[PDB]
Amino acid sequence: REDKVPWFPRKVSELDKCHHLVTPDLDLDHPGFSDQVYRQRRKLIAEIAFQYKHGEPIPHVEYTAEEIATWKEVYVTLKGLYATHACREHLEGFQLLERYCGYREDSIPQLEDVSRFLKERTGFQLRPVAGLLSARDYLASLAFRVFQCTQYIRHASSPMHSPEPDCCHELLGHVPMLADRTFAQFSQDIGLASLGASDEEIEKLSTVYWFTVEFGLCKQNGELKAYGAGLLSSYGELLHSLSEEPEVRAFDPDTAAVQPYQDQTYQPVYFVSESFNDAKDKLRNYASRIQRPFSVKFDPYTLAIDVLDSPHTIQRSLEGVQDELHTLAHALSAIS
Amino acid sequence: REDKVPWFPRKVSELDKCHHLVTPDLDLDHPGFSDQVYRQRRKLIAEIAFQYKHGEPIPHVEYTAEEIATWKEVYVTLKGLYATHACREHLEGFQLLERYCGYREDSIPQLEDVSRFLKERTGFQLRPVAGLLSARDYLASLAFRVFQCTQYIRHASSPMHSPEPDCCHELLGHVPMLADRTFAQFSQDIGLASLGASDEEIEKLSTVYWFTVEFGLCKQNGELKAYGAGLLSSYGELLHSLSEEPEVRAFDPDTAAVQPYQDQTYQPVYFVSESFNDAKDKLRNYASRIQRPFSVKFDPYTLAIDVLDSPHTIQRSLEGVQDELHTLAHALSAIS
Amino acid sequence: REDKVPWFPRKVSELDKCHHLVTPDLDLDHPGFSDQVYRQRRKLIAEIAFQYKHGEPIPHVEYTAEEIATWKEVYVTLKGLYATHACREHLEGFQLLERYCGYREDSIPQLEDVSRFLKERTGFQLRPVAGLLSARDYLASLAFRVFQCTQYIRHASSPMHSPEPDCCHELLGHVPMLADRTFAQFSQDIGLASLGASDEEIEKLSTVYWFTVEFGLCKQNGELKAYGAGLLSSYGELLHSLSEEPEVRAFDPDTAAVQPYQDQTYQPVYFVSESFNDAKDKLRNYASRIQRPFSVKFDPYTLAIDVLDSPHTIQRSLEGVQDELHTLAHALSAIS
Amino acid sequence: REDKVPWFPRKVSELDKCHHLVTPDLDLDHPGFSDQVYRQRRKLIAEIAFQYKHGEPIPHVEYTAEEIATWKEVYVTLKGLYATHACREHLEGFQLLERYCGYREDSIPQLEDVSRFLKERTGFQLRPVAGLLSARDYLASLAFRVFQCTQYIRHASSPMHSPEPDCCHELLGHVPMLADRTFAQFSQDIGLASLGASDEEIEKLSTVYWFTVEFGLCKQNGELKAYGAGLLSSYGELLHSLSEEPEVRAFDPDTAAVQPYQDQTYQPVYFVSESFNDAKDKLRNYASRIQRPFSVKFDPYTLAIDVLDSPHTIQRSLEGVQDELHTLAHALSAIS
Ligand SMILES: C[C@H](O)[C@H](O)C1=Nc2c(nc(N)[nH]c2=O)NC1
Ligand SMILES: C[C@H](O)[C@H](O)C1=Nc2c(nc(N)[nH]c2=O)NC1
Ligand SMILES: C[C@H](O)[C@H](O)C1=Nc2c(nc(N)[nH]c2=O)NC1
Ligand SMILES: C[C@H](O)[C@H](O)C1=Nc2c(nc(N)[nH]c2=O)NC1
Ligand SMILES: [Cl-]
Ligand SMILES: [Cl-]
Ligand SMILES: [Cl-]
Ligand SMILES: [Cl-]
Ligand SMILES: [Fe+3]
Ligand SMILES: [Fe+3]
Ligand SMILES: [Fe+3]
Ligand SMILES: [Fe+3]
Repeated sequence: REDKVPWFPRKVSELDKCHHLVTPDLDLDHPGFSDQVYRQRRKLIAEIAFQYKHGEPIPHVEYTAEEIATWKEVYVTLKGLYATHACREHLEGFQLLERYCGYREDSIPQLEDVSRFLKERTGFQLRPVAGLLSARDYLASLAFRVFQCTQYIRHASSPMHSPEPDCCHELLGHVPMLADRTFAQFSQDIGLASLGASDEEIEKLSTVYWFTVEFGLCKQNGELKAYGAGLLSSYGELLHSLSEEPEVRAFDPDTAAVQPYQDQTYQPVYFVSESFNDAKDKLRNYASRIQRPFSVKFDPYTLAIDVLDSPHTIQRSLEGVQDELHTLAHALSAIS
Repeated sequence: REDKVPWFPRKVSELDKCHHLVTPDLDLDHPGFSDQVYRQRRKLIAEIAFQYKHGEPIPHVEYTAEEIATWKEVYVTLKGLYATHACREHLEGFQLLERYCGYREDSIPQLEDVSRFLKERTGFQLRPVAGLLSARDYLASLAFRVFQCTQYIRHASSPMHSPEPDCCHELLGHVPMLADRTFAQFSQDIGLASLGASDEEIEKLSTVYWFTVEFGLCKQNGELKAYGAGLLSSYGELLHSLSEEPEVRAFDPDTAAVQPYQDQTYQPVYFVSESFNDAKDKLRNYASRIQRPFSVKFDPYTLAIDVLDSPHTIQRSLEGVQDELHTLAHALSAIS
Repeated sequence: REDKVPWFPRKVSELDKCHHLVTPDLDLDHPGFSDQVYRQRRKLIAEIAFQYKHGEPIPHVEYTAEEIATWKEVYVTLKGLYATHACREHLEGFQLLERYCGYREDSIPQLEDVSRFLKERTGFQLRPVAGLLSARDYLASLAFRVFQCTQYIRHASSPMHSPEPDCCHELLGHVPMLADRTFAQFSQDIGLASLGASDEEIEKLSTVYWFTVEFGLCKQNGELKAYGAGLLSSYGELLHSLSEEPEVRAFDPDTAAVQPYQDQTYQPVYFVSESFNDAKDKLRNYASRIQRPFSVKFDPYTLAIDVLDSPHTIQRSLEGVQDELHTLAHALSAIS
Repeated sequence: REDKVPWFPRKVSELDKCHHLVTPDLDLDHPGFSDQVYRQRRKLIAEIAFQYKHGEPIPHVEYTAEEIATWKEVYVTLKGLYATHACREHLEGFQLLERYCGYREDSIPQLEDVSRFLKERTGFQLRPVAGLLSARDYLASLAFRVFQCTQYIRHASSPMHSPEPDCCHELLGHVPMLADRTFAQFSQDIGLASLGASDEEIEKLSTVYWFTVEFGLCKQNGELKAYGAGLLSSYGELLHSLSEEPEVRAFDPDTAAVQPYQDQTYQPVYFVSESFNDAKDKLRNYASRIQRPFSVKFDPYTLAIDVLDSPHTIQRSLEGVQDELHTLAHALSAIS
């Protein structure tokens, strides 16, 4: 998109430039395309995204009673499928969100309280987004453990179906899995691999993401469970994903990277990973075979990207690893 | 101070409880002890500390022209000794503060702009503090790479001498070395080692800190240089520390831990470390011999402290280390 | 077989006690069961095994012209299938054996020259064995990178078929793959995992070995190839293993561990591993789920087994690993 | 000595070429220079060295009663100083040699039984040597954990003083410390660093060796103790090294590398290391600053030297390290 190696952010601060790329207003088919009070609600909300700068608390939004209404429905009815259809990671994270983030049916949660919660749990943070970002910019944000998150609710007339990602989909579909350590790392890895990759590689990556983060399945105690946000936020797709109707293939980064897909109707094919550690390993062997004359490694202390393109930059990181192994050597003597 | 193992913070968020412990108002000897306009200035300022909660931008302070005056003097005259008396780390960091943090003689820098700068450089952040904290609480903050920092200027009548640490001492004496990677880790290590240690161990640790962070010397290209904040912020002590008057001993954590010291007059003894990597190694072998039935390791993604007190918690950290070694294996193939 | 945790060797020297367990003389069906000159040849040969002590050069055997004859046939005719049916590891190793170990059609190679060759190539060594050892003792030897190897040739009347493993099967079927680094480690891992395991676990392990080391298949450039010794030493089984007749399943340690099998007729099922690094990882996750209150790690400097059953023994090994990471840190600066 | 980078052995097998470089027959001053029966004894013995090939058991030597006599004296009288003058490592190793290697006053031990013992204890082995090798060849042998060892006894007329290293000096002065893990690694490190170094670097290295392996002192429980072989095998030097007569300096690889020394009279200067781990670290930082465009790492499975001169060869070693960290991760779960 940019050069031989497209420009990519190296400082979390630079995500402020990877937002300049969106797409607004509704289509004919949309639930409130012909509601002017709602179109006003959206512009007001998007505006919080357009004004947001890395590092500021995320502006609260005062939700109207009907907005809270649309929320109460999406919530209650998905709540009912989770115990049977959701992966253990999602139940664990949804319970913590309830215990410390006021997740409940009569109140929409505020992004800043959720971001705070993710930060202390996995280091992930939210950034308010106006709606659908470029593939490269979205994945680039995942690289800093930053989730581009929508703040506006879907139109109240069709609470059970929402084309575009809304806060219901973000808060009930994505956020909970992001509270799990292994999943959080899997997500960042996808963004880490995307950094400065060709538009084609970005495309393959978006697709791996689609078939995992958005619509992935996993097996636990030999039962099949959803973990994809697009499934955890859709009453109908959730039932169908565990049914006998679609085909389910072993998750393999290369097969998934080229599996085509559409987005209006339910998925006819899904990929099951055996465990997140397993899909994480498979995904890294995959970005490994990615043509690149360097590699990147996240610096969690500075929220920066270190480019490893020489013996020296690799040695510098190695030192950090050697410090850590020292600390573990000491913990072994302390515990006897 | 607390129990068999005194309570210690495990979440950066908990530093909000390790502040409840201070000491205010001036003494007879102090430069503006008998200035009521100044005593008002201080109470107003301290108040920003007392109100501060982890995570909020640090309130700017509008400095009066005379305050900026006291600053212009401390600044200009120490500026003049740095090229000859300061360690390379301090010159490098002071230059970056000037290039990106508006360090200059006619304006006092604001804590929030400095904290932002440290965060992107080494992961350190500032927390406004009302003035002298307990040893345990101060070292406990260093554990999360949080520097408890004073916001008020010293009384304008004696700009060249300041008993208590003031913003001049913090911003010109400490901050610059904190922009260096190895020093930043050395500092956090001292706080990391202090966590849940006996009051006696805290005492030994405070002393190691005194003889290093506050008044340490190091050798570079076979010349002796200051890096201690108490030296980098004191015109007179700086000259004397490199003179033929005091005695300088090799830095050794055990000897320093029990070297007595006073604080009204210049130091008669200082310890020289060979390199910060060397003093860092010496200091970790030292907290290693510290009686403790566990060990701690910082989680930079969550700003938390992981207690390593069992094979399982050690294995969990090891996994993070194994992830990293994987990334480095990949960077080696990418660069051929 | 022994106690709560059966006795296992901890020093390579102790393999001298894990030989006391065999099985001699032929059956009706065997090619020279009714040849008394041959039965004499075997007893003489076995005797070299029965007398062998760890560390002595392996006694040469002067092969008779007919023995060399039986060899010339097995050789030449398998030689003809290797280019098309063998894995790259086997071609590479067979070429090195030819270039430095006098592998040729008119001379049977001597164990001591082969052991010497393996020692400098992968650290593996041969030990002369009288014929079929207990599962535990054979796998226990693999733990020290010691291959229990037969010295006697199969009866000259049926050169194309040999029930028991003979030197043709050992030297042409096993040895070559043992010259490959990854395979050598895979083999030792199986023995490492067997150490002090229950008889049932030994049974599962023998079976994993059967379906890999003895009859495994792998895929390379999307073609299927043999690497199992039982295949590389059998003209007929080799053709059939790559045919459309048997079924080939993905290699999975758990499935293979319980796949039944017979040994008189060709295999109806085989498992394909994707790469030896992949099967090696799969096999270690497998011995990981093995019930054991310790773990073992090989000490290559002393040819001993270190039992890791406490924080301290794990810390001791960690130190060796930390030494190595230091050496690699240095090689990074040296190469710039 | 050889080229831009002098040839160096990469396979233990190649030490057979690093022996072609010696120096025989006695001087006027020597205890039996004018004894023709003894000069015959030596030539016979040297001959075992000249004929020796890597890997063969070392030929036993049948010691004459007077030879055993000279031995009984050197032995008994040094035995008497060890409890008070020797480092703990030497006492521990001398006790093991007595318990398993028949070290006693009335019998000279045979090299092959000692080599066997060292091999199972630290991986070190002995190689019979005819007497004083070139610096590069001797250090090059230490790189493979091979100690070039003399087999002939010193002339019976002066049992208390021996110019050249004899088997008394080798077996009582060196061997015991080589049974200690840390010391064994320190010794190999010196040889590892010598590989392909300039003649000048070899010279500095020989000197570090002199002041450590041959005449080093260490401190234990705040007492000073000998560990240098030249001290552990000399009644007189041993007493003097711990006396108030010579000067003792902190061990520092750079200072020692250029400290001059003579060999006829006792040492006027010695260097004390704090612990072998400490001197080992100091020595590696030292070979680190050694001008070299690669680094070497020992392969214990093959007794070879891996040259790390590219990202790829470093990655290959890293993999071995990553395998090990995996094994330790597993031992942590097994022990809970
Ligand atoms: C939150 C909102 O969906 C966000 O703007 C975007 N999401 C996604 C995206 N692209 C992909 N592939 N997947 C997403 O979830 N583009 C941007
Ligand atoms: C910034 C201000 O000096 C801060 O409150 C404190 N500093 C220090 C302290 N204690 C020690 N030992 N050293 C300090 O620099 N107590 C608290
Ligand atoms: C070399 C000879 O085949 C050797 O005695 C043995 N081989 C094997 C064995 N057991 C198994 N499972 N696999 C072998 O290859 N028992 C002992
Ligand atoms: C064992 C005998 O002393 C051996 O031949 C050699 N020893 C030594 C040597 N060179 C040094 N520097 N140190 C030794 O101990 N040259 C060869
Ligand atoms: Cl998992
Ligand atoms: Cl440094
Ligand atoms: Cl492979
Ligand atoms: Cl030690
Ligand atoms: Fe989504
Ligand atoms: Fe200070
Ligand atoms: Fe076999
Ligand atoms: Fe010597």
